[PDB]
Amino acid sequence: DMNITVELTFFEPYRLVEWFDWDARKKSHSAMRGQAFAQWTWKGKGRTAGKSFITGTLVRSAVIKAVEELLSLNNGKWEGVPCCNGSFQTDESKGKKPSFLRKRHTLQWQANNKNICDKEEACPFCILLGRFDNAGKVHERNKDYDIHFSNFDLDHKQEKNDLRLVDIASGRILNRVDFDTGKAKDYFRTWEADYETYGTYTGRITLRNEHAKKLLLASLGFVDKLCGALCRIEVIKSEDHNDELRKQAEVIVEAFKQNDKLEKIRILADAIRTLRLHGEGVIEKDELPDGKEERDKGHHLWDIKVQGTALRTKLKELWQSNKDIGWRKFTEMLGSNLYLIYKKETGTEYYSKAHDSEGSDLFIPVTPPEGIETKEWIIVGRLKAATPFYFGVQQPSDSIPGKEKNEHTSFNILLDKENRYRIPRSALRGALRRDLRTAFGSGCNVSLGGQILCNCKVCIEMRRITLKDSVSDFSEPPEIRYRIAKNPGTATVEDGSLFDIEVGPEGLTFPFVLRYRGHKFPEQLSSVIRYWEENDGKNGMAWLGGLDSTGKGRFALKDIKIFEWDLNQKINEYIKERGMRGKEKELLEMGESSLPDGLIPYKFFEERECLFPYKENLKPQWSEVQYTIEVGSPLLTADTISALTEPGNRDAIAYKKRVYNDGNNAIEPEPRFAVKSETHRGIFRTAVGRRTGDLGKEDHEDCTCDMCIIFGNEHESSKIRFEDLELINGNEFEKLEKHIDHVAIDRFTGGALDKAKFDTYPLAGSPKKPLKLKGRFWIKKGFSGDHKLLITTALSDIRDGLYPLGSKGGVGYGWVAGISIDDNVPDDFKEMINPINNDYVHPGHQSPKQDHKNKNIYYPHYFLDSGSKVYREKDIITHEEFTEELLSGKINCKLETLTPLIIPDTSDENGLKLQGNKPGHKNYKFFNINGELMIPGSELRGMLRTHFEALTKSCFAIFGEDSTLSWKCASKTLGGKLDKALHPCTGLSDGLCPGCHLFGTTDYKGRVKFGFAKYENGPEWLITRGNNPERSLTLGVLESPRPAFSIPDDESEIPGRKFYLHHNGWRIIRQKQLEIRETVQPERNVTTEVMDKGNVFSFDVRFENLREWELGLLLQSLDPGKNIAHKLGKGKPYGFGSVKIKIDSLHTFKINSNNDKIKRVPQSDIREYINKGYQKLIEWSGNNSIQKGNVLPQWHVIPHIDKLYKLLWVPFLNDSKLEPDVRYPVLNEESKGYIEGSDYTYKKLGDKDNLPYKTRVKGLTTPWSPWNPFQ
RNA sequence: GACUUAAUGUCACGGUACCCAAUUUUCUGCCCCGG
Ligand SMILES: [Zn+2]
Ligand SMILES: [Zn+2]
Ligand SMILES: [Zn+2]
Ligand SMILES: [Zn+2]
Repeated sequence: DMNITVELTFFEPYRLVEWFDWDARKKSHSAMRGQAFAQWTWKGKGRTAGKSFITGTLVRSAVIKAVEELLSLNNGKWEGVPCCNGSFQTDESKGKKPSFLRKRHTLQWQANNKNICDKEEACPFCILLGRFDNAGKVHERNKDYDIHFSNFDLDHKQEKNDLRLVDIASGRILNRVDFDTGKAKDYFRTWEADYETYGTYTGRITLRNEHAKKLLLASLGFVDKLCGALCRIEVIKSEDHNDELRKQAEVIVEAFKQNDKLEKIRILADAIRTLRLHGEGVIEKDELPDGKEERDKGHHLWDIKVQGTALRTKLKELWQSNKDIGWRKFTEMLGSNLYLIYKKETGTEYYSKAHDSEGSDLFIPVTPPEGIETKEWIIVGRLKAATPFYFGVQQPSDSIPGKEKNEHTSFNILLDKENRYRIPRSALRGALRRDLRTAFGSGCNVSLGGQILCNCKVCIEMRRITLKDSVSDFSEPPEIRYRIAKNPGTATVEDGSLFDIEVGPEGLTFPFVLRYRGHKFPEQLSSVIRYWEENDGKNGMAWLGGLDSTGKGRFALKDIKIFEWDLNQKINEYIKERGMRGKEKELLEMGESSLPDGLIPYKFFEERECLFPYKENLKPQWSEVQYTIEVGSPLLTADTISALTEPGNRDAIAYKKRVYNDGNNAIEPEPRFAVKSETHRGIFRTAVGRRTGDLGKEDHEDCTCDMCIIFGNEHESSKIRFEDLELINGNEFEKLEKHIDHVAIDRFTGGALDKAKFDTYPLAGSPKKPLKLKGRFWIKKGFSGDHKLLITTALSDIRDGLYPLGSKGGVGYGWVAGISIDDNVPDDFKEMINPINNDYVHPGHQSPKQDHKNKNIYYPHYFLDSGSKVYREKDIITHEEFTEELLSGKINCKLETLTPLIIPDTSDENGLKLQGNKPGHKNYKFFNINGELMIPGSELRGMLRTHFEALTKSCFAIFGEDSTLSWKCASKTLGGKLDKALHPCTGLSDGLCPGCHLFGTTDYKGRVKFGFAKYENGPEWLITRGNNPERSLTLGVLESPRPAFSIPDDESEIPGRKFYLHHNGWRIIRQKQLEIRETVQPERNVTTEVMDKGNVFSFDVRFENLREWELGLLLQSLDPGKNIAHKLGKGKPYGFGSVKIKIDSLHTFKINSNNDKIKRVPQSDIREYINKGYQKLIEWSGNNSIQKGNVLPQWHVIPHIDKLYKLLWVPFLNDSKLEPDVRYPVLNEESKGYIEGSDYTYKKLGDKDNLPYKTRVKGLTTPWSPWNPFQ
């Protein structure tokens, strides 16, 4: 008649449910599913606090199962006393049914006890069950119980007032995933409780018989699992912060709304979250980025005024008032509040069905054979992340335990209470179920409402496997990864399509415990373990987690050890050592001499090459394709959040990662550069969908097209999985990142647009030192020949260079030069992977042709005036497919310098090292990446775009409107002086001009791409004798262009575009270098290196989906004939920078045809293309008087082409005697270098006495007209 | 103690928060007349 005080300790997070009695339980679903959990009852009016307990019937059922298993292991005999096989049935007519009904099978044995159990003398099993006693099924009192299990209360160490549910539990949503489609069918909710603080329960067991006492104390140690967690049973003797931060976030959102800058709030939200990865000093020591050289606007977003103050000072005064909650929680709370306010402003469940019907109430005895041996195996090891991982969870403030009742774009990761990463038990068990079903070949879909247990092989083996949840030793914050969408018609982004996820680092380690109780170790479980384990040669293939299409959640199994318990002979040592539950960490570090007795190492573990479920069902499941991209251009994959946080006022930086190391225990100090898996997943998807023509469909629900079979949709998972492209040779570079700055040039003034300068920081890729990125993807088994051909054609299209990586690909960034494929790829993928002259001589102007003694003086820039008519096409050519009637290919071109050329590297303003003395003197070098002279692609693109726009009467694409003239003030601004048709194109509703249709706009991608030019041949470095380097001429003064000379009254609107003349005026700069370096201030001059005439550069132009006349006009704009050339670079009024482009080759491909080939496009078809372009220009003019035939075209029959080609005429080309004199005037008769009695000042060309304003505009409009003796 | 179980019968270690979506489109580091 003695009592036993028992203590129950958990080692995993257990499950919690609400308490109802018996009938309110049947009214509910979550309570009926939630039996055999830990119950929770409320306390007091209002549902905030209560207490948790575990009922005595649950502990009774666990002990009864343990007694039955222990008596089955010893054939119905414990410590030499025999016992019968109990009773587990109740007749319905005599008494009621016992409130819980068994569906599982009960173990039996042969009764060899030689008696029959009655009230007087009973076996130990019948005493422990409670058959022959009083108080059955209707409770009266605690006495007349032979064995009594009391309730188990939470042994709260700090039980002072109450326990809140949000302090013990945390809600979570589980899932059910179909095997074939990979999509969810239904979901349900649970409550998981903490075990480190609230995991000890205490209770009392009362007994009135000692024959039961020996077996009961033996069987309390064999209970291994209760309420969803591994257990051990022993016998002993800040809402105010959220409210204040919510009101402050409302103030921030309204202040952004008043400036009409609401869309930035989303950006700002994640920026604050990224601030958890740096210290608090980035707010305390004002290390946030500032803007460029403009005091007015300040920064792009950190200087938006909120209640009269900037955002950085508001952040400082908010952090100064919430110092107690820590830095990380402060940043997360502010970011989550801003995201929820933005989402508010912008704007199924299945539990196991009831069985109250006929059904079945059966009894299934199973008696195992006598000579069997039952053993228990334990596998211990570590799990190491090979990729980033993601374990999804619901949003906080949507999963709060007490209250449960527009899709989100932000997603979070699963963490513990101490902010540690967590592989839950359910995810590991689901992945083990999936791989075991693949290993067996056949299994069932899981049925929930069941009266008979499933008899498939997977469900047989999964009822003997016990796992354990894992947590790491890492607490550092996650990273945020971003994804967008792309409109396939315009090749731009779609608004409202941005979303982000939270990922953890690669290299992290987690513990791993598995237990299996049975008669023999299965072949299929060992095959799955060997499929998960990594060795030399083989990599791991454990796909846990939930973003596997992007390659997130590939783990490996390191350091496996398998131990074995013999339960038929050493059951007492198992009972004593409690199965090493909770001490599995010590098994990995124990030697073989310190093991407990009864646990031996298991040496008959099957090797990889002898397992038969391996090599037939698991290894051919996924096939690997590894490759190496060789990129010979600057590569820029933008970050857009790191640029807002790291100090150094950069605009676009490259993408980085964080990799955890395991030799030491911290993250690696230097980060790794990579191209994300999402980016080249989208590259492959667009590359397949353009050739098959499936991107044009507007809907993809209930589809079965090719890109929905390979890449999946909303109803099936993908058969192709991508990984990142990491840089492998970024250590043989010096200064891997390179600073490149660009600007926009106004078309009327010829100078830079005010505040349009931007800068990029791409990685230094050169054609003689290229970047090498290593990548890999996985293909599922079951692919046909056509789908393999589609993927291989996409790989060959990446290799040929149609899809550049990253941003700014139209100006030459991220051009793939090659692809190499290693020897481990299967043989099908390896075997499927493996003069022009224009001859058009323009008759030049007769005024610098009839003089021929060089006495005239001309003006160095003139203006072109095509009047008002622009043609805006409303049917835009789309990027969705490769159309059959259109053209696509590449042009290889060469560039030759007729005059010296200056292309500066404007990063360093002291690169020739001359500012030690003469401080404030800008001096530059030539443009180079890694010591190789290059010309950027943006310069060539802007030159050709200005020529194409002036040829075809296009709009002014880059134009300054806010500036106002003043001579006396003025009337409306110089944006209002322009005609309405010449304004820049905005939107696709009103159409597009020819220049904006070919080269692009903000809402439509261009169809031409210009590459970087490389130097290859000829001399270099025009040498001057007396100079501090032998290179590096010192230039003159290059002052800002003044538009008041061309509009000299309130009338007389804008005189068109501005072009410069070709002359050898650099000779007089080269001669008087001593006159230049003395007597002009060094803050006004620029010193820079020059290249001589005769150097050859080479570059490529790439185009897709062009009509015939567009390619004709492009080939005409590249090489417009003899005696016509272009202007490029610095110092164009002084004569520097005349280039001539020769077309070396033209290739055109047609990939909608039978075979994808590359032609050579002979001379006859090129002449036909230029002729078609000329006929299109005549049709746009309207003059039908010019006949149609096979005559070589005379472009000077159109007036504006004649003016344009007079402006670009090179007179000194064919070794003729003439070279004109081109120079600006010199203010007054005393200024600098006046020439006696020439009268070439601005004092005489300025007033309305020597020439009125009309003839001045007349002289600035007509090309090459002499200005000395004025005519 | 009660709050808070019923007792000859609890496979909820009977269920992967899973699935689809390229941070990108456009822009020549350029340039002479007065205060
Ligand atoms: Zn008995
Ligand atoms: Zn099954
Ligand atoms: Zn489809
Ligand atoms: Zn336009």
